[PDB]
Amino acid sequence: KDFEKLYEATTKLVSTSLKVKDDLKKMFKQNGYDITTDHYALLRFLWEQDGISQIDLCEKSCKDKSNTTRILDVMKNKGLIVRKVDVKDRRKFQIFLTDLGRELEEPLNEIASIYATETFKSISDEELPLFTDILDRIG
Amino acid sequence: PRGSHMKDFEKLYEATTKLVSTSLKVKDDLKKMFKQNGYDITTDHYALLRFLWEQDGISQIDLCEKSCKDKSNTTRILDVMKNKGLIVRKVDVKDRRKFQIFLTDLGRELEEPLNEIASIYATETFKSISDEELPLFTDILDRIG
Repeated sequence: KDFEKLYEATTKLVSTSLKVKDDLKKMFKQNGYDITTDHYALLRFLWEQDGISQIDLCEKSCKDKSNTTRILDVMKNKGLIVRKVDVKDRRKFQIFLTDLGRELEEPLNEIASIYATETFKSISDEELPLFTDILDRIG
Repeated sequence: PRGSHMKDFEKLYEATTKLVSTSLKVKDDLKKMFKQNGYDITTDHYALLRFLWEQDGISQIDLCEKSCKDKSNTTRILDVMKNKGLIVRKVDVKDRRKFQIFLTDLGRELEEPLNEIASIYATETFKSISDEELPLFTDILDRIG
């Protein structure tokens, strides 16, 4: 656990994360879906609870407010969500799925399943919580 | 794609997220490290320099293959790195259609200082992770993909 190993580990961490994101996106595109991993993650939230507010979505987003909002504009222009001035406010938005947004649940979850299973096939079920808990304790 | 022992998709998605969120938090935590501490540098600058201190005069093709990732950025940073006085291009003497990357006089002197910073930052980052866990982490990450 001297510097060399920690530097390695930091760098596999960051490169494995980049590869995974990128591979999943390639898979979406190969299948005709021109979306990113970020788009898939935000959709996941809304399939759980539609009409999430914008501010909550940024909270949830693993990302920061300006990036998440930018990502959401793109999703809006691809026809996946709409924005609405809130029933009880001004300046405050609720994000809603369009029909296109809902339609995509089954298919995009299917593709990500296929990706996940192949990507984690050398890993045992019981290693996941280890991996995860180590990830939790970094930083 | 199938097998008799399938894992739960929700669990794989959570691990995948945890992986990404943790990559991001780690890059953010460290992006400050050098500039915030007296050295006008960035991460990516630093990670390339590591390769250069290991092997000064490496080929701009060997680099891109250790760096793994894309050339235009690999190249753009290299340009900025060249702007700052961090590296230069000499044209490979094996023949052209081939470049060789060399450290500036700065880039050689920057090794000790930046390594010190990075190392104290790596020590913080991994301070709640034990010695046995580190190669476990590492092996798991190797197997992913």
